[PDB]
Amino acid sequence: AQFLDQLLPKTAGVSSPEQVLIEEIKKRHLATASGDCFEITGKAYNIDPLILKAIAWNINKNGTYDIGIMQINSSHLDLLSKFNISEDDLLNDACINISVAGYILASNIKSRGNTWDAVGAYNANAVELRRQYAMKIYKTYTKLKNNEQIID
Repeated sequence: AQFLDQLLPKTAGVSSPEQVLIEEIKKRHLATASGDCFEITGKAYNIDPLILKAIAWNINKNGTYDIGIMQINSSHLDLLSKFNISEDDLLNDACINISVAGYILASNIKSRGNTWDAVGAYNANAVELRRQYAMKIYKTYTKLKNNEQIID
């Protein structure tokens, strides 16, 4: 179909993003207390870890801003406070940041389908900016996948 309607590679999502986030944050608080995050998150939310990496390796127009390694949009902070995830946690713990990004993408997949449109929505006028963003991620993704196939 159109790009935004084609399927994300090796990515199914989960039926309940919220339930997974709760479990993931628990596991990461314990691991910090017990004294690769892209892989852990990709497996927990059934997202290809290279899509997460592609997002990592790439103030907004509407006045929101981006936070930490996965550039979590500030519009999520209010929802995240209900999970006891603060802005400071997103800034000082890359693994929590990535688990949250997984949650957001997974929500997008539940909402839009497991298509490039779900990745476009991660950033977000709207339709075209989603497309440009998804295309950026798609390009980095293919490079990361290509490289990975060679060295495996």
